[PDB]
Amino acid sequence: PVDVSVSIFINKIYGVNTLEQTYKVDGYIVAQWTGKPRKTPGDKPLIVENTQIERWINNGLWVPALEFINVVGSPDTGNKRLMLFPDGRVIYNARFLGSFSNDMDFRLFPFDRQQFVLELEPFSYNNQQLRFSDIQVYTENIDNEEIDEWWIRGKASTHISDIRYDHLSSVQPNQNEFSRITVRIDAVRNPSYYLWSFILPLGLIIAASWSVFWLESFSERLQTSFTLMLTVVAYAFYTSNILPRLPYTTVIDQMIIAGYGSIFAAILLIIFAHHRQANGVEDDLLIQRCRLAFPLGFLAIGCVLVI
Amino acid sequence: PVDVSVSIFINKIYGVNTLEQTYKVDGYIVAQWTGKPRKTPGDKPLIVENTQIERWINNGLWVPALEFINVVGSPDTGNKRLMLFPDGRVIYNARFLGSFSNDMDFRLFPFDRQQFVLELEPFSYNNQQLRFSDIQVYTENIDNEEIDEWWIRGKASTHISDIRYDHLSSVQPNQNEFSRITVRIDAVRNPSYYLWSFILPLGLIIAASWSVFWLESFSERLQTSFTLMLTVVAYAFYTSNILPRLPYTTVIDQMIIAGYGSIFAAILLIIFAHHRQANGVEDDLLIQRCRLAFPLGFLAIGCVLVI
Amino acid sequence: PVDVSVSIFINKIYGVNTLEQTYKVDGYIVAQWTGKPRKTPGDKPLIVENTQIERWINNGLWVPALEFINVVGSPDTGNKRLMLFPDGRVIYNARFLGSFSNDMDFRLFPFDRQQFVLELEPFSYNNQQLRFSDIQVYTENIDNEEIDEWWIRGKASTHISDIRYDHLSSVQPNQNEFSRITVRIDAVRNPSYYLWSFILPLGLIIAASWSVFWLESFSERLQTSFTLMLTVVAYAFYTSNILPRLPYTTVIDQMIIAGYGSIFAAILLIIFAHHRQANGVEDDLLIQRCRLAFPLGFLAIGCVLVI
Amino acid sequence: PVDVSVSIFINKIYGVNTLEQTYKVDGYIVAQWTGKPRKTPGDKPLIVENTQIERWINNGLWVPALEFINVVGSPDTGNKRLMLFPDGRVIYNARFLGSFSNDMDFRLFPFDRQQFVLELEPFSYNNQQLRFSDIQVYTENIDNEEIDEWWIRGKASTHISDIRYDHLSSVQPNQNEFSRITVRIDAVRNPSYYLWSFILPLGLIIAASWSVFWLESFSERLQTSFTLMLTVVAYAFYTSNILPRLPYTTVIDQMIIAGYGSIFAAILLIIFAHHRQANGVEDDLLIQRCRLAFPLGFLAIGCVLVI
Amino acid sequence: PVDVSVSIFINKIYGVNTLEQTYKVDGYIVAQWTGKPRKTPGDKPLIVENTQIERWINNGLWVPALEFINVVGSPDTGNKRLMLFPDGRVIYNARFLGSFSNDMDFRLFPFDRQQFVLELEPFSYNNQQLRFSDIQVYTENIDNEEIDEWWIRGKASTHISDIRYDHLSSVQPNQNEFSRITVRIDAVRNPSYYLWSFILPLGLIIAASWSVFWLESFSERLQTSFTLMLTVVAYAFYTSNILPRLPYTTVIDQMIIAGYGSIFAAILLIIFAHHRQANGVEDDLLIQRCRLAFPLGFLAIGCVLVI
Ligand code: NA
Ligand code: NA
Ligand code: NA
Ligand code: NA
Repeated sequence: PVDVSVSIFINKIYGVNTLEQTYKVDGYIVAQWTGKPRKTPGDKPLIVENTQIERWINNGLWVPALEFINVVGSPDTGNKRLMLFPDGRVIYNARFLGSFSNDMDFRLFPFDRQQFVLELEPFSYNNQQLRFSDIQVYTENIDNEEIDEWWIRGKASTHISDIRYDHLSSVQPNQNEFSRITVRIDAVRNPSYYLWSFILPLGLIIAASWSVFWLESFSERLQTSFTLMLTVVAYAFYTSNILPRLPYTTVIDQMIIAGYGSIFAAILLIIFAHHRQANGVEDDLLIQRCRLAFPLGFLAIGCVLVI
Repeated sequence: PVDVSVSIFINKIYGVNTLEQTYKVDGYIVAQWTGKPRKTPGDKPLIVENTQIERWINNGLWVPALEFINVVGSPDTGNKRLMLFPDGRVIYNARFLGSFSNDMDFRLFPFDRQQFVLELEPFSYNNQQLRFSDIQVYTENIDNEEIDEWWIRGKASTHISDIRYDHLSSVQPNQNEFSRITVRIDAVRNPSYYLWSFILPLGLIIAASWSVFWLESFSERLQTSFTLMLTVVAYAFYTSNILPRLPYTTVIDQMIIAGYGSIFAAILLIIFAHHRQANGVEDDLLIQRCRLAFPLGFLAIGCVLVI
Repeated sequence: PVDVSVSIFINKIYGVNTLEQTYKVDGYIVAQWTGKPRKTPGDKPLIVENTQIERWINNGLWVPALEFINVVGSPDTGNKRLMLFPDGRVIYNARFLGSFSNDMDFRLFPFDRQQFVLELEPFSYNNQQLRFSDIQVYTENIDNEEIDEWWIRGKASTHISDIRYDHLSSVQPNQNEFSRITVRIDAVRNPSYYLWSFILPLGLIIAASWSVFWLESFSERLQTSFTLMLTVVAYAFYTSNILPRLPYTTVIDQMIIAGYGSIFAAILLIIFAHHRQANGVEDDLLIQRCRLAFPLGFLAIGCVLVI
Repeated sequence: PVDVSVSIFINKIYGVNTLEQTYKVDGYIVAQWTGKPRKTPGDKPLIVENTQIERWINNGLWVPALEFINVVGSPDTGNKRLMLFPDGRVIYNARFLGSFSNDMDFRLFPFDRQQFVLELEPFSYNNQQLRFSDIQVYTENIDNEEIDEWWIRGKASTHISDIRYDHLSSVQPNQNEFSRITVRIDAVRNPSYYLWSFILPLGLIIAASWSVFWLESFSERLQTSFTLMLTVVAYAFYTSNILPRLPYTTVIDQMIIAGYGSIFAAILLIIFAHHRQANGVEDDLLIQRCRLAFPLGFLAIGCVLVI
Repeated sequence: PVDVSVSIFINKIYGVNTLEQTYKVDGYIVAQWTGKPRKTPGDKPLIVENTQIERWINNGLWVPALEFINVVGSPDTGNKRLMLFPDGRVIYNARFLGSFSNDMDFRLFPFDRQQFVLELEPFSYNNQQLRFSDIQVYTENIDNEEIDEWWIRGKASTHISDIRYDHLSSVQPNQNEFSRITVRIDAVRNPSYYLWSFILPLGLIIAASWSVFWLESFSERLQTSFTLMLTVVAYAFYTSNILPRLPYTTVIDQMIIAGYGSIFAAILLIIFAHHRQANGVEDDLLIQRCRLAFPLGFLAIGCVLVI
């Protein structure tokens, strides 16, 4: 086989699309293998820039096509390099930018722990014709974390495995196993803005909706509950415009549903309080002392739903 | 004719545009036919990478252009492969990404059952010069369904048919029939988020609008109805920003129209109740006992409109 | 001159941009002319696929450049074909997708009748060197109309005319007239969603704003009118997010302006009713019986503005 | 030097981006110069289509690169033409589409008067090697103005000037002056939709906020003022979604600020009216007769801010 | 080594993406080095336009690839120039447009001071084979500042440094140091629109929420506080649509949180005032005189949070 050493430099990770489960990765890829010796002009190694590699390819130089498995479409290739040492080894350097797909479980959204995966594999050559010797990912771009949306934690996990394709045994007797490189970069979301601007106003609004049982008349309680329901709808429409459009509920979504249920239960209990009188001579006083049990029940509901 | 075996690998299906009735499909396409034998260098088969296939094409190698019938514009072709076995058979491998168009009936939106169709056909060669032998679509990318917007159900349906073009008989005597491959991938929408965040708050809001007949004064009922109508407008504007912009009504749209009609009928009945008095000495009491018939009538309306 | 027969196939029409007055058309274009006879390899006609037409062009084969006059920018050309019959005639087949511009009067928006125009003309050759013999547009893609945003009505109108350019007489003595093909495809908008979700809630909201004169106190009428004005602003912001951003008013826009004027006139008449008393001893009763003339006046205003 | 006559045809002007201060222009550019005579095949002039001009360029034909100075990025070049007359003169025709940048003062937004500028200049050749003889811009596409967002007024102003670059004197002794063509196309915005849907509802809402001093109780005036402030916030959010995102205030922005100040001053004066009583025995009657001076003061403020 | 003088012209800076921490820069880049003398045709220097530089590159002319380090993806290269003087020196001129990445601290958003950085470096050649002699950035495009979103202050700071790569010592003994050019362009945001349309209505709304303690009844104070909370939610949703989507709080965000806390504290103090009575015979008068201490406490909170 042919041994290839891979070095991957990460410049930035951005553009996390939540519905598409994709994200953009910009950086360099370095590939280095060894072939038959050639006589470069002079003792110095010969460097081939962009748009001159194809001349060497047409002349007969061997170079493999290293695609990304999880990239969506084609990467945006910048400058590309091919440096030909006279002892025999060839170094390929290129710059890429593309949308890379992964699973990215977005449940528990403000406190996510999702890793970014770059999968690399030769497009054509199997384990018997092309092996990956080692990969050292240099994700050295680590900076201050308070201005970063994604907190890159730890170091990039690198692994080399063999991938066997079951359909390729129809045309190939024993050589259908491909060498693959997988890169794991674990990241944590910056939770400060969401916690300070979405979770806390939800708590204040839900306590405001708790505050309806301190009124003295049934009519005032009813119109107060309707205005509170309008407030919750307005805040739901406010948070829908900012939060990602993932196809399932997050903590903020369940908190909004909980506030909806709190207002509906408040309406039901105040109506049942008003009409518990036998002939209209009783007062709605015994059951309306749930002002110190409605928030405790809501806190129990929250403690159940968080855990 | 020339026999071509097609293998299609599906990597991901995403980007379902509802107004345009299109969707994105990313994956590989494998084509395999047989020609005259050639002497490859050595006993091993010769592999042609990207941007070297055109040299073989200009030299005289025959390769057909397999377009997608329902793709919109041009697919985003990634790496492409041409592997030339010495016994005679040629394997073409390429990666595509493009927007594929279909019918995609979006009535009954949260509980959709819509299939994704990939239609393939040679661009130039008819049934007498190019036949498709068989297709085996490997849509093996099946994962956990609770984090997927689209639930890919079952297995991909594959069929090979002959398509006859009526206009081509003006220039061709008897050979105007083209071979086509059609692929069906049935999917079901993930209904949990819509059911938990849109259907249930609609029910709570509609029950809140039912709650106006439990008030005691005509004026309070009127201002309560106006605040409720504002709530329904706010929630309609909330759901318009999230739901797709399809050109017809879904279940949520008819539920919003039903809430509009409920509030308008409530206004009409409370006004007619207030002025049913002959000289202002009667009380609005007989007709205002529709507090237990307005929701039953609405439930009958819902049972009629759902079925 | 040289005679060219054109066949245009329409696959889909979509992406109607209202502010830009453009729309996307995807389909095929077929051109067929006749030249000097050539000896194709064998008795069968020779077919030239994509990226091999340029070799024949450089070798000396004549082929004209048929641009679209009203396309914006460049069309997205898919696969292209050139089939060379041995008797002499050449058939050019290509697939296009681009944004085509037209007038598209969007007044009376829900009940529009706007035609989609494709204009075709040789880029270089005039009437004396290139004539269009006939065009038969095959817009055969006609389906069920209840799931289509645009109802394609009738058949495509085809016409061939000569276009004379006045500036080209400065360099050319008598040959400055170009042959042009114009295609008309008339379409009608699907009006069901707009009529059921925008026109009807406007009528319900305007009748609700009519309902303020049935109150009994001046203060209640004032706060009711202010809440109704907030409702109209909310619904205006709701319909602005969905309706197209054309630079002039549609029926919904004039209906919103009419509701604005209704609420303002209601405020003015209730204030003038309250202060028509000489010393505060009169009652606001004679002029407040406009509860059955304010909607009739609004209906007259609507009947005037619709016609 | 070499004389070049330029003819520019404007097809459409659209896509005015206000924050970026750019706009899209689609049309043709014609360039015509004269060189040494050549023997075309036959007496007829030889026409070079697209993708064959580069063959003539490589063979030795001289053609200059005419860039647009104010275009952003690269124009989207459609079909290009090169027609070679046998007497010696060469005509270059090409189609362009790109984003052109200008100043475009967007103060006084509904009644704007902004011109669209296309600047043209050779990329390489100075005044001593390439001169522009004359330009005649054919902006003949003039149509009915009631369906056009931008009213193209008058005729295109054309001027040819010499541009001297001060840095190029470091490498060039006396030849650093470049010939430039500047085109002015003055346009007026269509003000009907903004005036009918934004200015008039602002006036109605501001008169509604004027209407609070006709109430009889301090509490009713306070809650009415708070509901009016909510109405103004809602309308501000309504107009923010539609109006352009220019970095400074327009007439609508100052009108919204004026309404904000009107409601705040109303709150301050009603509170100061309620507590001007010495011991609560006086009535808030002398200062509350500003119902006919608050709108006059606002009209004076408007007359000052408009002029 | 080889000395290269760089001249960079800035045409416009726009498109500041806050979440991506990128921005667009359009302009020219001039590179000038010296090589072996060549015999140009005639005494005049020979100019190579676009799409003819590759012919000289294939023939053997040396030209380096100067990439931008911080550009995202590939720049949109317009026309490119190569002018070959006969004494030996070569001038390379090209036009670029791309998204350049930087840190761009967006804390204290309306009064930002952020610099735009362009980093330039040869793609292949180190300090021993390619040195940058000097750079003179001509950012001469300075205009009136009242219509500019970004106020370009001062002059562009230029610096040339050597960058040493630690990984390249594995293949290179002593030559792993690269020459880099860094350009600083400091800019100040235009703060007038934000200060006049966001900060001032926040102050008016917060003073309106201060105004609740001047009411006379506990119920009126409660419903007034709920309407005020709805107003704050509406204004929060209004400012979320316009302000950038940076992942942390700005001054407007903390002001909105402060208004939320003010309304919640007002609700808590009025409820505690109502129920401080021993048997309902006391009046809520001693603690309700915080009408002149609630705004002073808020002003102290603002003075603490601003500093
Ligand atoms: Na609202
Ligand atoms: Na919105
Ligand atoms: Na929006
Ligand atoms: Na209210």
